[PDB]
Amino acid sequence: SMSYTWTGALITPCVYATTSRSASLRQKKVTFDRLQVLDDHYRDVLKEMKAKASTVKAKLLSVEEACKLTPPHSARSKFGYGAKDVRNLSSKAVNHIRSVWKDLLEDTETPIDTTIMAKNEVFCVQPEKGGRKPARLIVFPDLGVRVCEKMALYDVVSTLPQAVMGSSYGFQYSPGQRVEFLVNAWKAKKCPMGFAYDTRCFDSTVTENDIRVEESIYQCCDLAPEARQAIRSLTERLYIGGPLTNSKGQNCGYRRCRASGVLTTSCGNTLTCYLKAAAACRAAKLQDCTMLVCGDDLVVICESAGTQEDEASLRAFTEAMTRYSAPPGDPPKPEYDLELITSCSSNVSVAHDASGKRVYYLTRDPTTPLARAAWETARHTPVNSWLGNIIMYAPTLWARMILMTHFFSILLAQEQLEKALDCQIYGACYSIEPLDLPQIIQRLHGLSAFSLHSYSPGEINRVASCLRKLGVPPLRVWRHRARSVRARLLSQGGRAATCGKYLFNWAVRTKLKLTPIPAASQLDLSSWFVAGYSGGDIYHSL
Ligand SMILES: O=C(O)/C=C/c1ccc(NC(=O)C2(NC(=O)c3ccc4c(C5CCCCC5)c5n(c4c3)CC(=O)Nc3ccccc3-5)CCCC2)cc1
Ligand SMILES: O=C(O)c1cccc(OCc2ccc(Cl)cc2)c1N1Cc2ccccc2C1=O
Repeated sequence: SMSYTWTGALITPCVYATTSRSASLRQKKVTFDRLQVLDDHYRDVLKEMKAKASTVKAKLLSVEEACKLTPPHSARSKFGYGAKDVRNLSSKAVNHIRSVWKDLLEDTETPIDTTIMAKNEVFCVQPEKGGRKPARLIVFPDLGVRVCEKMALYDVVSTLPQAVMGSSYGFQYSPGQRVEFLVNAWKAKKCPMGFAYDTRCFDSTVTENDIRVEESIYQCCDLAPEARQAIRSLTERLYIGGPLTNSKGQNCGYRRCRASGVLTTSCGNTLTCYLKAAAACRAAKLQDCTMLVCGDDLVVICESAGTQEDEASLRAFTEAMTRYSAPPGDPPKPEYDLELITSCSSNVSVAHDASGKRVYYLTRDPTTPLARAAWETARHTPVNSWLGNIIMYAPTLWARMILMTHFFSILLAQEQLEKALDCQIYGACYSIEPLDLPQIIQRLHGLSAFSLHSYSPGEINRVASCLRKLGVPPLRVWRHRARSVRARLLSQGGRAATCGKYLFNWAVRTKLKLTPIPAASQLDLSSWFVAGYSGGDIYHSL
């Protein structure tokens, strides 16, 4: 069937920001019929996955627990209440949620309505490698339905992926754990070869059968009867497909593929990508595979069979993925250096700690992080990508020297060091106080994140070239600015002094011997690197 059907009604509104004006261009790309052919490899992997899902015991969340996971600025319900009413457990909000839950238990077939919208994302004007990328489309059900999804499936999507995929489940890893996983996988092979596999419009390639197969995996959990019925009804009425309504309440058409804004998007995508890829690995006869899956993002590390054999095994892997309805965007290329693999937009790099000991860390091209941070300094945004980049890329040269320096100077000037800010980590929203950044960084990357040096010539040149292209002052200016930011922070004592001492130790003439932060141990990061929730409408306050 057609991934989408369009009435022609417009997807109306809610260096450059992506808008609803480019929606037509995205719609054309994501609209196609799917041809899927399953085989024995696919069926074998599925049974193996279900056998692992069978160990999971999932709990039904109470209305109250589901309400607390709702972001304060989550889209308002069309039934007369908003995210604040949900969080406060208001009568109107709660009564409506209960009527939605009751309807899921009673009605097993009627499709549930969804809103289609163009996402507003910031990208950098690259007139060299073509032009502007069209807006991604977000498809999501009403607030009432989203709270019900949490009651039925929050525990499932949070526990089942790890139980099924084990060490292959990418969302269980902090940045420090992810780099360690990739390094260990690479070092475990006699002659390693790795590749990233990019699926063209993954959500659109997800068939109705894939969504049912995905439910068959959920159904292996020990579940409460109402949770079991809610999952059965949500699959049939929402996950497999449904009608699309624009922001003006006009009918846009229909969807028979993955909705990007449902609780199960990340879990469903990860399970589907893993299933198809593990089966394709067997079809291609790739030897001693290690996979790392994050939604539609896949990395494979295996034993090289020779350069021509590897090129042949990758074409075979691609042919199998195509049969499973997961054709590629760019065709995959074998890599023989771990650093040359880009996965989840990141690459492994090496640096040294204070004692000259080798330290692996993940980095990326800083153009998009810098452009987005420039947009965020210019104007207010719901999520602060600068903060998530400081958190995730804390050991990088660019995040330490530019992002930490710039934003700490703004926070000092505005006296907003104590003001909690929202940021996204693996699709979940976190309200974070910037004064807590040293404790966060020590926990995710280790104490050495504050003492890294001997950055590679390639990394230094990529950062330096980027600054020049974007009209950002050179590294020497940042060192000078960080010294002043640091001095002001030190003079304040408490957490502010800790930010100064730890975050800006790279800036000083004579580096201080840094000791572990005592408050870092008592920091509750239990919900941080457990699962992915892209489009899942999840919130946590640290
Ligand atoms: O010795 C040498 O050879 C050169 C010396 C030199 C060169 C330029 C300066 N610039 C400045 O002082 C000013 N801008 C900045 O001091 C500045 C700071 C951050 C900037 C950022 C981002 C960096 C990441 C955090 C958010 C802010 C961007 N741009 C920045 C400029 C340049 C800019 O204007 N916009 C963009 C656009 C896209 C991406 C980045 C930028 C402030 C007043 C006058 C302009 C200072 C010294
Ligand atoms: O962007 C996403 O939603 C996303 C999706 C899949 C896998 C990811 O991380 C996988 C990874 C883990 C650690 C590192 Cl150092 C890089 C990549 C994602 N990341 C990347 C990111 C960078 C900065 C702020 C937040 C996020 C975030 O959530």
